[PDB]
Amino acid sequence: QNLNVGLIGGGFMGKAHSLAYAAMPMFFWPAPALPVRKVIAEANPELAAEAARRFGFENSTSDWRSIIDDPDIHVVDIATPNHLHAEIAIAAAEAGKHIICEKPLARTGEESKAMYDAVKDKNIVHMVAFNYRRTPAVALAKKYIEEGAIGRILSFRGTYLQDWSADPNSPLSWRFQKSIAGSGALGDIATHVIDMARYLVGEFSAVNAVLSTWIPERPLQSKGPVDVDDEVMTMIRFANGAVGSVEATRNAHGRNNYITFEIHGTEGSIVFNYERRDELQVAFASDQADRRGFRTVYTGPAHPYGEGLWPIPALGIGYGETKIIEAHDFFKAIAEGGSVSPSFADGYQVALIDDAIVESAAKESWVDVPQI
Amino acid sequence: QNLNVGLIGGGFMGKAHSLAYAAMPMFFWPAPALPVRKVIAEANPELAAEAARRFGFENSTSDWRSIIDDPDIHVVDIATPNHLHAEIAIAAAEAGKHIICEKPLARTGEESKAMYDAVKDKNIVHMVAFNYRRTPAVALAKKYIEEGAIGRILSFRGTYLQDWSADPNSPLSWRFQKSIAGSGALGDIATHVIDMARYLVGEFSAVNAVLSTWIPERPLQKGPVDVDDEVMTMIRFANGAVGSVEATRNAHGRNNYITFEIHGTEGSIVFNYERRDELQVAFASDQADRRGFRTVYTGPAHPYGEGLWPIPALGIGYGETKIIEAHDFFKAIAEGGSVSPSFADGYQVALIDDAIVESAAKESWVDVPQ
Amino acid sequence: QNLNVGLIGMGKAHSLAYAAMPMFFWPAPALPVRKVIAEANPELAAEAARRFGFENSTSDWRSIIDDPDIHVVDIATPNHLHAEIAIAAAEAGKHIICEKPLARTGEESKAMYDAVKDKNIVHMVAFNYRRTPAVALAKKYIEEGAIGRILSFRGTYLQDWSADPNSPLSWRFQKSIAGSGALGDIATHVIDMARYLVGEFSAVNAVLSTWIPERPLKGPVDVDDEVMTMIRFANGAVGSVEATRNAHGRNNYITFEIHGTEGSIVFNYERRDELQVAFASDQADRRGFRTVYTGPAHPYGEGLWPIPALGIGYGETKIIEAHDFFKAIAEGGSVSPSFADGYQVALIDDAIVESAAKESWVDVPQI
Amino acid sequence: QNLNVGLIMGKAHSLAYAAMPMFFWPAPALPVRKVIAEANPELAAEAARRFGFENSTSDWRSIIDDPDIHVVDIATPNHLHAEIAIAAAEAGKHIICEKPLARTGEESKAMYDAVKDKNIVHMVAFNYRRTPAVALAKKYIEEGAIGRILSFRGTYLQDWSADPNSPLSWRFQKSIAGSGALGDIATHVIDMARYLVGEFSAVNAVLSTWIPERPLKGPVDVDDEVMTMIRFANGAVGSVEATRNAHGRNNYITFEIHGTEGSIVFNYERRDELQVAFASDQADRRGFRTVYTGPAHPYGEGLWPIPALGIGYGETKIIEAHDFFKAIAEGGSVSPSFADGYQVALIDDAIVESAAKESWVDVPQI
Ligand SMILES: O[C@@H]1[C@@H](O)[C@@H]2OC[C@@H](O2)[C@H]1O
Ligand SMILES: O[C@@H]1[C@@H](O)[C@@H]2OC[C@@H](O2)[C@H]1O
Repeated sequence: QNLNVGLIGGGFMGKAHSLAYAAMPMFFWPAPALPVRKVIAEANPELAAEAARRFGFENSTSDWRSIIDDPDIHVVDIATPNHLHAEIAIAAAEAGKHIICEKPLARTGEESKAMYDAVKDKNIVHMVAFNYRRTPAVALAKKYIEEGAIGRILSFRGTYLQDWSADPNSPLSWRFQKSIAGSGALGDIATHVIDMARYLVGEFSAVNAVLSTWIPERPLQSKGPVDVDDEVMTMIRFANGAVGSVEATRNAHGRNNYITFEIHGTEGSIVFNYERRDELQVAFASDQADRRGFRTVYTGPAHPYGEGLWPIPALGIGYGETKIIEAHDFFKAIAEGGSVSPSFADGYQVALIDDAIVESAAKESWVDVPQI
Repeated sequence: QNLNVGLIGGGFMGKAHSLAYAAMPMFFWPAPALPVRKVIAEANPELAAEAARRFGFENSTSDWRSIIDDPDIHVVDIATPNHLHAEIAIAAAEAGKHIICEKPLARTGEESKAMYDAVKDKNIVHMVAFNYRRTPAVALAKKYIEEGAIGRILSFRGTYLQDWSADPNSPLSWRFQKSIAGSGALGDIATHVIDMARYLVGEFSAVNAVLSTWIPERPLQKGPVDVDDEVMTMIRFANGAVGSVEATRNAHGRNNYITFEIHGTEGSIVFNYERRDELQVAFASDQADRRGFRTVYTGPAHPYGEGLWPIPALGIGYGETKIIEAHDFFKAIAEGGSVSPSFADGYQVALIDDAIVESAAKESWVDVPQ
Repeated sequence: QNLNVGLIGMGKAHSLAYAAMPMFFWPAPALPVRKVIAEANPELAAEAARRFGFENSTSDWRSIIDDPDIHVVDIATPNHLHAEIAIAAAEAGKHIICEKPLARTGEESKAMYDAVKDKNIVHMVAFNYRRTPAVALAKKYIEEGAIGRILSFRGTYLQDWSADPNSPLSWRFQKSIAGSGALGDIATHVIDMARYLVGEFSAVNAVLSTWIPERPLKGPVDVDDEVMTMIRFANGAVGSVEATRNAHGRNNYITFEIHGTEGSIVFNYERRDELQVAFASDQADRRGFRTVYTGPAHPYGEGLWPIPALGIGYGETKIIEAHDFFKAIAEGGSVSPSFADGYQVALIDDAIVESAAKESWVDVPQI
Repeated sequence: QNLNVGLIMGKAHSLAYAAMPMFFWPAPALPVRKVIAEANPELAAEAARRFGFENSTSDWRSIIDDPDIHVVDIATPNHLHAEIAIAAAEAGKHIICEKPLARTGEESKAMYDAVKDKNIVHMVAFNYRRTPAVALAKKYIEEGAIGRILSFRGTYLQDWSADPNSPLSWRFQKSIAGSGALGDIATHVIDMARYLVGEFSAVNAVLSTWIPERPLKGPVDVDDEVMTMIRFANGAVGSVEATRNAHGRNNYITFEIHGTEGSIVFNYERRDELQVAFASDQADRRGFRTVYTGPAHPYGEGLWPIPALGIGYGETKIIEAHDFFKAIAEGGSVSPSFADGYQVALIDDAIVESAAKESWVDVPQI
């Protein structure tokens, strides 16, 4: 089963998605379906054609509407900035195409809602690309939790710390522009952590939060106001009684892609650091008193997704393997006419949480999360 | 000069203090003053004798009033549970004695006030035992900060995570009893973190917190647990910086996990007490291609180095923190100067705690009673 | 622009490079074509072709040399067949990459060197790990004198995948086919790192070992499980290297620790995104190993991920290979870890074998 | 009872005596800082008040000749190691003795001979091997928990003498010290190997020196860095390496031990941690466990009530002391004994020769 993909957007993500479509069958064999890089769309025809040569798409187009309207495209992948996710995804749904959309699902909850509405009664597979939950080490922690190996979860600390724009001479790209992005650190990076909280712990009841802009204007390369958050911190109460906290910032010198978490359970703990993604740290309370401690577990054949990755632990998981796994699960769901997680349902829930964080920060009070 | 010490209590903080006295001048020489282990109080006379023999005091007693009524006693050291801090220090105050008291200062901010009031206007050195601040790494952090080497502080994340009581069959000690501890994690370990925040970032403007009790009853020596196992709080600092503090007793694999991460405009600092000897600092001024966290091991080139070990990583333990603390306490007495942190700092911490509890109850931002 | 490839054969790793090389490094030196692939029979070879996405397949590997429309040959066979395929491919004027170790022995390897040394072809051995961005950064550091002149060296490669005696007796455990054990399999990658970072070897003295005598199919192992050699370098530096298969808790632990006159470097491939660099010129109160995450600012970083610690995996390593290999071809220059390097290493292996025989130091036929 | 000590780096030992009973209690024997010696009567008096001795002296002889004292403790450079040890032994004095035991094994012989026939409680200060983490390794091993030992790596990397303008102290002078790194530091690793595996049967090494002249500028005549391989008497193979010219390493005493059914790793820059990987872990959760030392672990009965409250150099020597004073008050032996001390010295000479010619060299195994 060969599926033609139409990739919309050929920036950093275009390359990550193309990589996965190229590589995924080499990894997961026999593959549930073969990706075909059939057509890539970009802002103008020279870029489109150049992106296609670079990523190995057969065709190219200056209009994505060309892809939605082409009946032999089975999969629309949306790798555009956050302002185009909804319009393209709703056209794709109406055209009955299977859809993977990059995060955040959209700019607001209300806009994420329409995308969900347009998809939820169709007979298509819809996905949002929170690829980090498919880091093997994160699946491994999920396995540990679900098999009861750390007891009931008490507590969750999560972070996403970067510094790529800590320098205020960094320009005012779309990530800093509210009307395109919807939010700053919150939508761009905190959403990956929120998804991990949801996957590993469970649903959010309420949030109580603080948003900070540290660099309120930047040069307009290619002096503009930064009307989004640079940093977010929020306390969380979970439906299942767990408590927790998330912190994300663009302004943490010495932190590059420091997605982490620490889960405290009644019978153990789990710690994850994406800058060292090959590793999961786990402490079992049932260890013998003189050999109790976090053990560092390197992922490989023995761990979730091991079958289709590298032959020994620590041969090296990179960004690209997270996207290969994602694609595997997506195309598997299509091949077997099932659903995948996280879906637009998961996407819309994250957008509601985000809105509840913004709300909470304006009112400076606990705000209950709407549960879809 | 030979200052005589009246130690009240010889428990888990029995050998800690007594080591400090015994060893301080060995380390920092010439010494400001020689601590003399004069007398130690415990609850019963046999217990006290046992203690004095062990901790190498000259004398002992069962009544702590004895100590405060002796005019030979230059220094009182309070290492009792939290229910007796106040009454002893207020008495010791009147007796004109120098005081060092364990944390938390008292069970509440009302009880802490008294103690503060009782030393305010008296001409005596008063110290509260937030010893972890005097880990060299944390002094080295203070150094970089106030040097301006990491710029203006944006953010503070601090933790004190433990697991000694994570097992529910762990018995109901005083630390789990509200009326004698005052509070749980908040008092017993959060207070260490709060102080480091006050020390490295500055004063608390306001807090918004959650307290949690996971194991609500424990076997007796079963009885209820009417205190804090875990505390989560966000913070507004008086200086614009934001941050958060998190402490627990129910974190499997966390033993003495006092950490912080500070984010400045020009750099970052990371500390982990489970590896005391190290401080992580990351400078923006580094060349693009050799920029990241540098792991500095502490020794002669760092604060308090001159009177610790001759090379970095020969190793800093719990005892050294107490040695450095003693030195600074006695150097203050010797100079008729003063010391940080004092009962003013302890009182402040007790207000932050009260505001935290008040916050958790109201599920609201509370302004810290400055 | 379009070089046709003929892979013959962990053949996914190579196929990923060819698929993915132009996505990363763009403009591409030359667009690779997965044209043909050979395996031990035509069904497996047709399986391989569907999985790894080659246009065409064969069970007879001579076919691919015999084809003139090929350009590149990629030898991912076990260790007994490198030279046969290498020599044959050389005579056909074929651009070549071959896996490590170059062959079972130095002599076997000598052939391969001569076959190519004369010809008009880019030739390469598959020391991919040296193209880990962190290791390439550690070069940038050493070559600008930033660590001064190199004194000492401690490379390792500790694995544990056959530390169970019940792990079966595959080909990597037969001198017949593997040549050596840990020495040729993995120690070979560290020896190349030594050469690329400090310099040429001068003499070595070694204790080969075997902890697993028999493994199931129950037959004998007739190769080294573990090797430590001591080293004197041409430049005057000192060093030691220790590669094993029997270190429980070690998976793909490729360590090095260089000591220079103005600094140090440590590397751990298990955390390959990091290099640790300690500079003596650091203010004395803020001096120590600093942890550098590789990214755009560092070597090969312009055509990898847009931010550090987004993650480098085994694959990007091989991607950078395919980039430099094809870069050599499309220009006409030459790629470093060549058969020369393969041959030199094979000799170091021979020396090391000798050393553990003669319980003494053994100079190294520098070439 | 009160075992009066005579203390001929000096603040570490004094700390031990002062502190050791409040740690381990009921204590085995309450030490007395009774006499301290040193270069001259000024330094001695100064040192005596600092480290809280009852008396001082400028002649070490006087301490031997004083039959009120119970214990000698040598803390001088290597040149003065021998002529004190014998005298103290003849005098029938209990002994501790800063490593290395002597500038040469030649000399060390006498020191063992002098002791062993009389039933002295006698020791050499290999303090690191009583870091609780290393004790926990011994316990793991002894228990079989990592099965049989196969291989061994050990290190001592330092950088204090890594700037050439660093002064020509007594550790770069052959006649005084005897060995540089080999005997100043590499000796500690040797002791660990000997303790966690077994005896050395043969050795090969390379000595190296990177800074020949220093300010005092005189000439440096000793080994800056030493690299050696090992064959253990039980089959195991090994490596030992130490240097003074390793920028970024401060006090980096380390080992990695591969067992049949596990591995153990130690980094003294983080003494509180032992890293153990048990092969018997389930396959989806297998790897190095970082264990923080506390009550559950060895020596934990008399240290801090919580793991990671923190172990420093001092605690190391408080254990060294309580073992010794435990060995006097019950009368048995103590490892590492002068025996252990001499073996190390022999091992050290083998290494000297090993490097000398460039071939392997058996270890005269006592
Ligand atoms: O999702 C992406 C992350 O992997 C990383 O963080 C910033 C940018 O790159 C973000 O859009
Ligand atoms: O034995 C001592 C070591 O613990 C340490 O390293 C140098 C010096 O201090 C040495 O004499």
